Amino acid sequence: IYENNAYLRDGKSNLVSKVVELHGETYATTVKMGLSKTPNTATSAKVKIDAAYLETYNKAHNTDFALYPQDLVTFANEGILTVNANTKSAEVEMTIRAGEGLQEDKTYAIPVAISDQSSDITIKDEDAKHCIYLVKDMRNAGDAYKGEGVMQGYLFFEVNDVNPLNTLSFQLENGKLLWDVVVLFAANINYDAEAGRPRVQCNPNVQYLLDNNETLLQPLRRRGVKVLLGLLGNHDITGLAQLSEQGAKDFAREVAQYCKAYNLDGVNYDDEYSNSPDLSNPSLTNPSTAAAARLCYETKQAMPDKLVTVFDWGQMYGVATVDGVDAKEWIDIVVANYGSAAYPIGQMTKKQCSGISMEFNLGGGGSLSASKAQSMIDGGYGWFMGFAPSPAKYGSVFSRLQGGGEVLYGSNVAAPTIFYKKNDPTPYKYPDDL
Repeated sequence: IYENNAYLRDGKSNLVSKVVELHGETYATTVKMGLSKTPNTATSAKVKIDAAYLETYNKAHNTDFALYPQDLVTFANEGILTVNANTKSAEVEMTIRAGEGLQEDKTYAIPVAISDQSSDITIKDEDAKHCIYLVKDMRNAGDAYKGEGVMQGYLFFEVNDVNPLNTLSFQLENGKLLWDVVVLFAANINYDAEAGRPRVQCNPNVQYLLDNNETLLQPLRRRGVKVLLGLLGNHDITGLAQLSEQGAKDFAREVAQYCKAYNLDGVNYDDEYSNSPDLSNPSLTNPSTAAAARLCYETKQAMPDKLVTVFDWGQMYGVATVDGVDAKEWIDIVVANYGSAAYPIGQMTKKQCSGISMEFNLGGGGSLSASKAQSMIDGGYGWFMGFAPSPAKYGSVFSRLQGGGEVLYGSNVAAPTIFYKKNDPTPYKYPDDL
């Protein structure tokens, strides 16, 4: 009864690891110490930046984040945590100021530690002792940023056929880009017989985009769009919901390597098209939501600064804890089947969920109308999803985007004037050049 365990997390998000995107000169939050038992009148603690922990953290995650300039990070009240006995917690305000001279497209780290805690508090390990902020300066990349807390767009391109530069065809009347996140659908998981293990396998269209990311993908990222690699099953014994713990660790490492090598922003996992596993292979296991959750968790551990997202399909979603860590920490966005809204699990919120999914090629899932936009706002949803737009179908696609933008952003989606052909960086005139 006397063991009062403490741990640290970001107070606004309740995450122990929080990615912060700076769109202005300051970002304000709290650091919160949570307690497992009611404190007494003498309970006390402070927080401090723990620069030495960054080496330990980078080693644990095989990352290379630089330390955010400590002069830009300030705590109220000398970092002393104000204890709230009634809520088993203690908090202090922290402000992150945007700085000059720090390198573009680079994630910096603020490791924060509990310090000088009273002896009635137990800190089990170095994980509980710390939380971490992963900071990216986005001040120049605001075209996709439509405001703090607005609903955001999540778009899949079938890159076998359609150039993802067509993201730029979708703007509000004020020029803001509609689609905050785009997915290159899809690289595959497949069995490598010579290696006896699953691997990422890219068809020539996916591979061409990755090889040419500087001309066909990075222009999107310059304007604030997050570009994710889609992963999908592909008709062999391997699958995203049937890797063993070891297989998931190995596959997560490969996914993170792809996102680093090609300067991408994360992954979408879609459990479809796999066949039954060979249960004799140590990299595989019985297909299950538990195996899918393991892969998501291990992927987040390998790229904590990047998005781990799932299509709620097959066995990809539903288990809410891995190794004692809640899904809030390792599912950033979940999108659901056409005609449904996604739902949160664990301690996730609806801000991590799609409120609509629109199949732009086949027609299902409804429209982002004014009424639907307001319904999703009322429900607290964070995302609207679209799948497989193409210039040849822009008439239908944009008809399904009428009205919603005024509700979500105060600016309706504009008629398209530009489109891109497959593998071609040239902006063509829509519709004249079709």
